[PDB]
Amino acid sequence: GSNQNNF
Ligand SMILES: [Zn+2]
Repeated sequence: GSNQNNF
C-alpha cells in the first residue's frame, strides 16, 4: 500500500 505522513 502507499503511505503519507502530514506533520
Ligand atoms: Zn505498501
